[PDB]
Amino acid sequence: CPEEIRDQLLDFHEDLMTHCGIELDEDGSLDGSNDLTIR
Repeated sequence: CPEEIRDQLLDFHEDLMTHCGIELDEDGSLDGSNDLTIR
C-alpha cells in the first residue's frame, strides 16, 4: 500500500497545501503563530 494507509499519500492529497512546494510556499503555508510551541 502507499505511505498513507488512509486514502492516497499524504494529508488527504498532495500538490495542495505545503509540501510539494517548499521554497517559499511552506514559508507561506506557515502563515503565523499557533503552529507550534517553538514560535
